[PDB]
Amino acid sequence: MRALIIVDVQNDFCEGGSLAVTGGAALARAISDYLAEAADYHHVVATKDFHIDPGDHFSGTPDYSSSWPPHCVSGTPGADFHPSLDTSAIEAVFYKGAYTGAYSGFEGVDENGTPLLNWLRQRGVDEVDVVGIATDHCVRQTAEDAVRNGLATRVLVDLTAGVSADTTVAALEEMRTASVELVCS
Ligand SMILES: [Fe+2]
Repeated sequence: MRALIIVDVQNDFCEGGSLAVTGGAALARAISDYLAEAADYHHVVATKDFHIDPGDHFSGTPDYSSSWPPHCVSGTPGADFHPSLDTSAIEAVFYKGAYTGAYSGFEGVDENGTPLLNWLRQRGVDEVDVVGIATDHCVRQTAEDAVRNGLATRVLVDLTAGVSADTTVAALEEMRTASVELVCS
């Protein structure tokens, strides 16, 4: 009935990465050891940005709004899980963005055909907690898609890392107005 969804906790989104979010490395290890304390999840899954050829999504002259420097490229280290981050508990991985810019974990597919919402409902999951990077981008988008698709949804705000303070505030407010619950873990 309840699952935890770990969003985009990848090398390119941590310190050193092409799209470094300050606090990313620290956040990977805070999520491990949670997982070790509580817990209380019927299931645990992760999502990954994973680009083979997404076209205009990448640019040499990026605007950090619709075009980005190359990141999470298939066959490079940027695309892998940050090495903090116990992977033991993770039952399935959902990849999105192979040929396209992706905005939400709900665009991800696992290694057989399977889209995220399908995998969850087949297991009778009806409520989700969301954690990961970035609060103001893919976390926000994944949380509001969870609610659009009929799931009861929390974000564990202490277990997210956002890009900027001003945009993180705007994002937390839009999440409440969409009816996501914002709590500490
Ligand atoms: Fe991307």
